[PDB]
Parts: sequence; structure tokens; C-alpha cells
Amino acid sequence: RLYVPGQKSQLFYEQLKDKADFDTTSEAIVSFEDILFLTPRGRFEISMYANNLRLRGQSYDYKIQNKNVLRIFSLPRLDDRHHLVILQVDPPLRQGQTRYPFLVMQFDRNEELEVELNLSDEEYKSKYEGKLNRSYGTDSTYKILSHCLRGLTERRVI
DNA sequence: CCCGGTGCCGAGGCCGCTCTTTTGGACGAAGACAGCACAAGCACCGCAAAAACGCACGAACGCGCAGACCCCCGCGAAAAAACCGC
Repeated sequence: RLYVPGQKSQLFYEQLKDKADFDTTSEAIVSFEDILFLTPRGRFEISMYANNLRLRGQSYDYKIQNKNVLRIFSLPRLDDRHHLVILQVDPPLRQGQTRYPFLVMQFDRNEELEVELNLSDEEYKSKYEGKLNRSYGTDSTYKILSHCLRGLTERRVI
């Protein structure tokens, strides 16, 4: 990864791409950017795969297997403005000494997101039909995330 | 003062019974024992852990800047209803 300052990186990319005809690719069934975690404290991108969940953070990357997710809680905060999504993980995530058996995410209730799943029509029909929607309309981010987590981990949302 | 005779007390006889000691001399070898399990507490060593303090670092908030928005300010009109009277 290069950092090219100035208004310059797009021209640099175009020349390189044209030189060897580089073809862009798309991975991860679904990604959610800029999610606020209360525990661990910080902001994380959540990338979901068939067998595993990735949390990408500026200082810490975590790979959680879908089997290690024991429980999903979807709980409204009493402030009537934020919604909490809570993951119980076993083994608990580690940052050094004390650990994170619970991941606490905080959403705004008014935050809406539109998301298309990165799946082929044959794989969707065979594995995910009736578990996931092919496209989610502009609904609240925490609902889409809770449904995706339910479909991929096969855990009931509490 | 005297006679007839009987039933009452004495020191002793004797009978059936209960209590006591004893059961030959010398020698050898082997085998199994000879208070215990149980009890609370003293004086002491040790590990697991608390409430709080000290340090490091990463991100979400403040600061700074250029932009879009509508609260705020100012204006004029109409008359509901508040303040006064008997």
C-alpha cells in the first residue's frame, strides 16, 4: 500500500492499471464500515464470510469463526436514540491480559444502509435461500446486521 | 407358815450348714502379645485477591475553516379576550 498525497493518486493508478490491464475484484459476502464498538472501545469494519467474521481495526484485526459465536443480542438502549448489538464469543477475544467475551456494538436507530450480498445466484439458491435476503433495502443498519449474523452463524437473535 | 403342781428362763448340747486350701520334680523350644484413635486449639507459613494508584496509547471529540440553512428580527393588520363597571 502506497500513500500518494496531493490533488494525483488517481492518475498514478490509471497509468499503472493501463500498463498491465489490471482487473478489479470484489470479495466478502458483506462488509459494514465504521461500526462503533463500546467493547472493545474503538471503530471497526465488519467483513462477513461463509465460515468466519473479520473485524478490521486501525490497531487490531480479529478473525472470529462463525462456530465461536454463541449468542447474538439485539437490545434497544433506554435513551431511545441508540440500538445495541451484542455478540457472545467463545473463546473470548484477547488484547493482552483481560479479555472480551462480549462484543458490544452501538448503532444510531436512524442509521439506514442499503446492501447487496456478494453471492452468485447458484450459491444463494443452494445455501442461503430463506436464511438471507439477496438485497436489503434502505432499512436500519442494526436490523440488516442482525439478520446477516443470524443467517451466517445460524444463531437465534435474542 | 405349808402343800399340790406347772410353765417359765438358763447355760449348754447338737444338728445342718457354709467357708477355705490344696492338688510331684527337673528340663527345652516356639508363638503371641505388651493403651488407642480421636479431638480442638495455638503459633505459624502461605496463596488468592481487593480498591486503589501509576503508565501507554489510540480514537472520538474539540478546534479550525468554508459552506448551507432557517431561527431570528423587523415590519404591518386584525380582533379575541382581558380588565373594568353595575
